Amino acid sequence: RVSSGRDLNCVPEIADTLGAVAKQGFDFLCMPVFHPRFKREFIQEPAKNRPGPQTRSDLLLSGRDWNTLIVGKLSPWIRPDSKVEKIRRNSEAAMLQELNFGAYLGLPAFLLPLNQEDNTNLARVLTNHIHTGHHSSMFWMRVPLVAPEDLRDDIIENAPTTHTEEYSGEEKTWMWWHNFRTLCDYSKRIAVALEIGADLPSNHVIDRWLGEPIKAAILPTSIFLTNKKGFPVLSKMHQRLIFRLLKLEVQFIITGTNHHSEKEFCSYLQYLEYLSQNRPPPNAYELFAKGYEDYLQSPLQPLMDNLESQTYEVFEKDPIKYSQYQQAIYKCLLDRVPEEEKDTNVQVLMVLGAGRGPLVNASLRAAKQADRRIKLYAVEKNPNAVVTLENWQFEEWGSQVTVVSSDMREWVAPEKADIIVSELLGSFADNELSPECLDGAQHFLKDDGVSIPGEYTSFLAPISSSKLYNEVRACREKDRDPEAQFEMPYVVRLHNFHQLSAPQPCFTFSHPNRDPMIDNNRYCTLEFPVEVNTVLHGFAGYFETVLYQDITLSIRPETHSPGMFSWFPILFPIKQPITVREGQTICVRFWRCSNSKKVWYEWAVTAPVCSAIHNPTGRSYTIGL
Amino acid sequence: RVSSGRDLNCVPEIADTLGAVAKQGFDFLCMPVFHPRFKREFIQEPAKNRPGPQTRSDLLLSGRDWNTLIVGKLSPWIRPDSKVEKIRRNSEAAMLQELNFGAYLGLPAFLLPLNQEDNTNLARVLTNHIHTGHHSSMFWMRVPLVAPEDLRDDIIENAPTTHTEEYSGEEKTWMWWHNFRTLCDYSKRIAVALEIGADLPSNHVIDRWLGEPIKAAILPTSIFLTNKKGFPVLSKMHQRLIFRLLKLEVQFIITGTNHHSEKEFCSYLQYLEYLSQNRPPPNAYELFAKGYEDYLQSPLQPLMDNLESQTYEVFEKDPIKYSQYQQAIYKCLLDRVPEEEKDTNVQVLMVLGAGRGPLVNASLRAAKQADRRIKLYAVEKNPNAVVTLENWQFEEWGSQVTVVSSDMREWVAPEKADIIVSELLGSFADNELSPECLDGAQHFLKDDGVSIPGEYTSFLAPISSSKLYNEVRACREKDRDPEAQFEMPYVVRLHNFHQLSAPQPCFTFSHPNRDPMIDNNRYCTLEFPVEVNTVLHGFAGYFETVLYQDITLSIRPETHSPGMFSWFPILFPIKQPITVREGQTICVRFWRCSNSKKVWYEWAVTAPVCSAIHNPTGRSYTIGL
Ligand SMILES: O=C(NCc1ccc(F)cc1)[C@@H]1c2ccccc2C(=O)N1Cc1cc2ncccc2[nH]1
Ligand SMILES: O=C(NCc1ccc(F)cc1)[C@@H]1c2ccccc2C(=O)N1Cc1cc2ncccc2[nH]1
Ligand SMILES: CSC[C@H]1O[C@@H](n2cnc3c(N)ncnc32)[C@H](O)[C@@H]1O
Ligand SMILES: CSC[C@H]1O[C@@H](n2cnc3c(N)ncnc32)[C@H](O)[C@@H]1O
Repeated sequence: RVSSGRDLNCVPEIADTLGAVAKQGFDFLCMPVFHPRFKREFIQEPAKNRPGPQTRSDLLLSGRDWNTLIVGKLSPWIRPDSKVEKIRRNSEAAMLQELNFGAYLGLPAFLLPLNQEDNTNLARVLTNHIHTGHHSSMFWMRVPLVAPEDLRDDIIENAPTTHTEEYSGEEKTWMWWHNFRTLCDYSKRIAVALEIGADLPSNHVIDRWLGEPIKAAILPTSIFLTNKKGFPVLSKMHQRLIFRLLKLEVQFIITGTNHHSEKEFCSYLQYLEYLSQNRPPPNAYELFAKGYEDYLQSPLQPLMDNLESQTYEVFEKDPIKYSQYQQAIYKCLLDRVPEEEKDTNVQVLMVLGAGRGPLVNASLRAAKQADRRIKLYAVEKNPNAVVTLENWQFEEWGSQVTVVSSDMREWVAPEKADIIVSELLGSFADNELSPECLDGAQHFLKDDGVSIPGEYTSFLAPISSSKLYNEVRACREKDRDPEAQFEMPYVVRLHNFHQLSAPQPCFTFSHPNRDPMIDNNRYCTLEFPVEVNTVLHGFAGYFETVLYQDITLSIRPETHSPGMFSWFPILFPIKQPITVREGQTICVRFWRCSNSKKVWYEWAVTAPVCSAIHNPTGRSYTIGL
Repeated sequence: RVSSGRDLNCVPEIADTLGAVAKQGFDFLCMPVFHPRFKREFIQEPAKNRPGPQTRSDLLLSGRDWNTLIVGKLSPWIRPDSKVEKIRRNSEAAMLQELNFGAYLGLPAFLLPLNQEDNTNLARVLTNHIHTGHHSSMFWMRVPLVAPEDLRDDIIENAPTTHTEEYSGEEKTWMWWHNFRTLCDYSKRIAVALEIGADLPSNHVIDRWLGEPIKAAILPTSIFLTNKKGFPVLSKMHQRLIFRLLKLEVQFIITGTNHHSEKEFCSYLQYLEYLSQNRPPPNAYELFAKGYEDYLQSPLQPLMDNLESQTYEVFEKDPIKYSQYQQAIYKCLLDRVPEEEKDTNVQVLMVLGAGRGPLVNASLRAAKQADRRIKLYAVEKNPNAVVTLENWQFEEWGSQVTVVSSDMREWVAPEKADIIVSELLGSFADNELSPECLDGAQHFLKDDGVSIPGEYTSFLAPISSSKLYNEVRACREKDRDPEAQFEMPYVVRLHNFHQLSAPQPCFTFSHPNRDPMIDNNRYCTLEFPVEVNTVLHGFAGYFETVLYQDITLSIRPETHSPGMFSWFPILFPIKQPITVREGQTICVRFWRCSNSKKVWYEWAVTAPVCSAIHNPTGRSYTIGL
């Protein structure tokens, strides 16, 4: 169930070593390419002219074995950031040699340590290697939760351990990582191998690593406790961490000797498997969403575009949503028609944007459970969907449903409606121009008429995700602005990220709109209190909607409708990441803009530092009217 | 074994129709989306306001069934290129409607006819649809081998059939296709469904379709003969055509009613299967190459780049090549050392570019079968490969082989060689700078010394491939010249192409070179007699090499070494396709250019029309010294 590897720094026979590792259930082996102690000279004679082979032969394994089962390791003597110029130059040449041999073998990954603050020259050499030749090999930066200096024993008489709470100082290993990857310009080839220590740090120090590209989690054998049976186990503190890591789907590496000598080495792995099986199983959301983690998708535009059959199909596959619509209409019918007027009053319902007719069906179910009379119109502009409606209407519905093939903003209604029902909401509520459409359909609502939904609100929350930032970056395309990808929202199941502050309401719309000169343009300033250090990369967007009274739908995490999986979150990126210190406020500004042809969003960060205004005049992103 | 479909123009029940088609062994079904006779008005009242559903519901099949099993068809009444303005405008609206419904359903393909010369407005509407929304749906242009007017029966009294040999006129259906796809600007979404007739045309008319994107081959039931048993079969003429088509891996569509009424409809398909099984099986080349058909790859540069382990691995997997090297060295040893000097004379061999040591081994085998003494040097610049050599040398070879880790152009030899052996040849012979390397290694050859290979020649041949042209086109990348992809060669297993003329020698090199001021720059003019009409898209490159005397290696099709699969052909594209009439000569000019840092090729067509000079100053492509 869980993908696991073995870290060794001693391999006397490469073929024999693998066999043992494989027999114990491990999937891969982290090991050296050159002997860790085999220090090499490249400048000074005579040692530079050392004869013989420099390492093992590539022939000792199959190409496939190298490609899938071996993870390389930089030699421990290689120190590119040494103060001694000789050691620097030698380590440079050695690092390139080892990396080049890694590429030669076609290794899937290669481990490099981050065990100090200054890794500038290390970064400079790695970046040079990445921009030389072609390879898909990953680089896993071995970085500890807690620096070695900060988890040493307090056994030096004239050098006591820091017994002071240093909030920023305890987060120092993240800053080592942050600086390294910034120097390397967020290479997608560079990821984290997070080394877990005996004493876990404070919670903030761990939360630091949320939204970071963690590919591996190194577990020393030393951190394992022993149970009554006499086999390796972990603390409740470490258990919760592994449970969190299992959600990120990282690969667990075991390092160090067998301290549980009486038992096998598989026992360590068996415990991780034990934890893997013993977790809360995926709900309807997590089961279905499984696969779309941090996958960027363009926001749907049902007005501008005609949605395909299989786009409507997946919408209809959300029974929670339509049961809510059914219940909303059911309640509205009872409120509008009393018991004494049950069979005198026929309510005129109008589904505005009927699609393949999930609402029409719900409107029929609602009227039947309420026991009230209704007259349905099914307005739909998409002519491909109208084919479905009319086939259904002829076969099933009948003359009670009048299928209209038109734009709701154009349609000349032969009758005014008591209720209008619509499903024109996206991930950011008004991102499908629901305001504009329902404003133009407002005229054929009765003066006392109802709209379902009656209200909707969009929410924003600042996020830190070096993964998602790096994902957006990669959406650069030919023949357009080099930074257009940062000035447009994305529908994405947010997974590897950190929500820096609680969501706050951005834009609200009420239907029917009774404010003279109905203006759908908006400008909203939000101040987000941040209680951690972090790197803002964008803003997660959510929404809530009031269908009728107490019947609502929501994708806001704290009020999320349970089971519903129709709407994924939206993401508004920023061009450049922004540093945020603990105590500082992130201040974002959001505009909703429009002309006669388009609607779009602009946005800007104003605190703690200013960003550029994103998407001015909808240059990078517009929503078609 | 063979992928087959069924063409119907009558589907009374879509669910029932599929079942029957599936039961007969067909993989998919070509069928209408709207009723073929259901003509629709879009302008004039009252018929434009026709009520009811316009076609069947998308719900009648599953999303997956639409996506994999159904191929759409344009309605027969739709004529976008009609002379009547009303019919034009109506057919425009109808064509878009049908295409849009195709996309809605998510059909993998959609058939449109090319049954006349002028399909300009048809092309204009299709191109508009392709550049609207997003879809991966293919468009199969139904185009006959022989136009309907040219295979009609000679039964009109006052209108006799053309009994004149019209070379250009018999190729008219290709010109219909050519014009259509040119208007549509070689869209990768547009392909050919080639309709086979009762009477096949002349051979030239068929050869016309070589190098065209044929995705389907439509076979009417009418073209099938009947055997003694009373079951459908084809002529020997059609058999050879199907055998040719099976190499292209097209999908065979059966159209028309069952003329073999007494038998099942599966019999037609069973015959295609019968042919599929009864073909010449793939040789060592075609077996291994299977997968790389028309796949563009960058030419390897072993000098500039250090080749990976698995790149050397695949080279070593060609036993025919090294057996030839073994035999070449074997012969040279016998010529250089007489029988009386068997154990007095030790020949100094030097493998220049030893890799992981396939030649060294061959040199050992050669000396053993010859029974002569040798002293080996193994010069190799790639330090990753030198690791393999030294491990081998310590374990197996010993002190007889002296592994040198150096550039051959730099290495100061402690002894002059009797033989130098090299493997520095690419697909175009000198494309790996074998001349430059062996020139710089020439000094440590004895005055009477031998080089293996002693000579090599490159060959060129003009080709027509709308597939390969369209493939190169797609290699456009960000942040470089928009047409850089056309000014660089590609290693490609040429499959869907047409060789327009016989290969001719381009560049030749001899080693050792004894011409004063050894200049490796070249300029070659080639005139290729073309005996067909066609569209030149580039130049296939091959090579031959003389290892010693009569021992050779070759990838030139007519003298190809049997079994050898180390070198694929090279392709030099041109920016713009060039029309060539039958009888005209294609005149190409090739330069080999260099400075102190780089070597590159430039090329230009001068007849029948001029092209631009490709790759001036190696702007788009250089080979690193
Ligand atoms: O967020 C989304 N769905 C989440 C999802 C869940 C499971 C799965 F397998 C794939 C995707 C869709 C969507 C999908 C793909 C690409 C874009 C989008 C998008 O803007 N959505 C929001 C959305 C749903 C919807 N329903 C009706 C009317 C308007 C609507 N607007
Ligand atoms: O043409 C080529 N090989 C054909 C091939 C066959 C089977 C297969 F599965 C994949 C590829 C290689 C090649 C492969 C890939 C990408 C580029 C090339 C290329 O320039 N080649 C020519 C070549 C072979 C070679 N051997 C030794 C010294 C110099 C050499 N130069
Ligand atoms: C169920 S997703 C929203 C649906 O409403 C439809 N729709 C959106 N805008 C309009 C409009 N202005 N008039 C009619 N239908 C619309 C879309 O085509 C889609 O079927
Ligand atoms: C077998 S592919 C050609 C081999 O020759 C090697 N080679 C190419 N040019 C030189 C050179 N100038 N000196 C030494 N080896 C070379 C390459 O590194 C490769 O291993």
